[PDB]
Amino acid sequence: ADYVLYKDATKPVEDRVADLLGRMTLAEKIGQMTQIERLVATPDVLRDNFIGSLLSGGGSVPRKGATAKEWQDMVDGFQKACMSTRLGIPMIYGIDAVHGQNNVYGATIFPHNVGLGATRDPYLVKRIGEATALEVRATGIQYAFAPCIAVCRDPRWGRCYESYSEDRRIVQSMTELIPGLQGDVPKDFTSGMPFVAGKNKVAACAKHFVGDGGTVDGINENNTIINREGLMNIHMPAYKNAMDKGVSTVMISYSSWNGVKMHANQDLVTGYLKDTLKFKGFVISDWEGIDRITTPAGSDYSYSVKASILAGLDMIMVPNKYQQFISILTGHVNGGVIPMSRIDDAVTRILRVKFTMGLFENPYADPAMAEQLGKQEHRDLAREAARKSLVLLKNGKTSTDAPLLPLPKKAPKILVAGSHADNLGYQCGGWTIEFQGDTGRTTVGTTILEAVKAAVDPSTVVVFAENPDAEFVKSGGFSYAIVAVGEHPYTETKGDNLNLTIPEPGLSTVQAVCGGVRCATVLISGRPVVVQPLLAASDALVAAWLPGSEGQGVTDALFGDFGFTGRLPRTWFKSVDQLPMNVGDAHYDPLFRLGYGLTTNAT
Ligand SMILES: OC[C@H]1O[C@@H](S[C@@H]2[C@@H](O)[C@H](O)O[C@H](CO)[C@H]2O)[C@H](O)[C@@H](O)[C@@H]1O
Repeated sequence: ADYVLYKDATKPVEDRVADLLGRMTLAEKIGQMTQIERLVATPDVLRDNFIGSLLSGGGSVPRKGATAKEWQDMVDGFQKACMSTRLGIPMIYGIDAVHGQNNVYGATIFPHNVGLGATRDPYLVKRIGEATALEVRATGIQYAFAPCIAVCRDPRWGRCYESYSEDRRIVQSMTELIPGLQGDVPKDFTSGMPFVAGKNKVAACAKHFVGDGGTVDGINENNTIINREGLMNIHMPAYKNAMDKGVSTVMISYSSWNGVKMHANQDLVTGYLKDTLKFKGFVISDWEGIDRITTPAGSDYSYSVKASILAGLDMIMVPNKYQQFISILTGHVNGGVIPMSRIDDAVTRILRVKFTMGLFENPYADPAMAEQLGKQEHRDLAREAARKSLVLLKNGKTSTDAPLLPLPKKAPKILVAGSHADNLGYQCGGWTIEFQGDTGRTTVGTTILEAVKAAVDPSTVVVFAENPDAEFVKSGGFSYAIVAVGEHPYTETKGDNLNLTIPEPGLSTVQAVCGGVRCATVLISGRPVVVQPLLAASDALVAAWLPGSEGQGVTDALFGDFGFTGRLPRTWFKSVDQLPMNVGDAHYDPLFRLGYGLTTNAT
């Protein structure tokens, strides 16, 4: 009697989309296009404004320490409001699950993308995508703002750790995260269509379109000083591979191409991504991306709305001032400035993702999935990934020396030292707990010190000293030392030291330690950093990047349970005065070339 085609799960997605679109008011349409922060959401807001999507920005959590069920209850409360509208269109909830479900207490934290590039293992990255989707679904969230497929062309960029590599081929290969997060696409799949397999997978997001990784100094306020190819060659290809793997959404960059803000760039968003690549999912803004079309940002929000929607963006991450957005856009459509065809295209795309992913069939969280969060099998995977990410840069001071690594697990006494030896926040880096990352024990995990204590023979005495002086080392009777130092957590605009030198004490600790006993230096960083003084001091040196919560991945290689296999995914500069300097540069003069890495064999 009361049949409604869009609510019929047996019907084809396109039919469901069209049936629903055809019923919607303009307010219902513009609501779909609006994404708001949970911090501004209430049930009445969500219902009254027919809101399409919610997000947690970095650090936007229901409480410090919240359990998976607490996250599920939050998301469900929001969903129940949305399902109570006239049409009952479920909202999609997005979050930066960029190295695991990293805003959430107790989530597995995977290595950041630069370390994953070092692994040269696209199947590992697929499996990480699979584990990440389960952990995101543990918390009731259906949508992850990953992968970042930036090709970072200058390591001074404060997001360079979110790029798999300066080499776009490695970036292309690591687009295998997408079918991990979303499921593998059907055999006969059409490139550009969105895909999510169902309730145990999440929608993905290739970001930030396009050229976010491009120069100038290093990348980071910009711009892309490059030209067409440049584009087509360096910054664009991985978006094609994302289309081939059915990425559901694409997020637009704050940056500009050829002097046109990407958030206003009709030629690339509509002409290229939609009309040439045949992208059929939805295009989302970045956070206040549209505001930033103007200078200063936010100084003509009317124009920001007009320019971004006519450029072809589908959903706007407002994320706070929803009233202004909805009002202005309504005014533009009522005025004829933005045609209903454009609104209908936006809403078609949003609904196509939602129907395709099963959201109308499973709008609510699965309580049985809660135990996926921090699940030990996922931690085992993260440990594998961290170990594979490590690049051995030095293993002996001279060609006559015994290799230091692998270290013996049995020794009378050993020293673990350095600012980064017992600091889980530093080992995870940015985008962890959140947004900027943080220091100390911010989540469940294993520091380098705890990993050493868990590895060594019971007879081995392990002594920790954060910053020991030279005498302490010389008098301790140590067999060897593991010293861990490096970068503090950061991002694009915060904590990003463009001299690329590690904070002190870091070098001074390595010098004090290595001056007294054979040492293995573990460098924790988002990128290559000035290294020669650390190399000169150290017997062995390992670039561990930002390995995440599973510090036993580091000890697994240090003590020879597995061999070192990681290879540099970036060029290691001799000097910052060289930069930018990437593989293929005219004057390519690296300290270590892209692909460099020493190996060991398992003991
Ligand atoms: O968290 C959602 C999106 O956020 C922006 S970064 C943004 C920053 O530009 C703004 O000034 O402040 C916000 C505070 O969290 C940041 O999210 C990021 O650029 C995206 O990668 C991300 O997915």
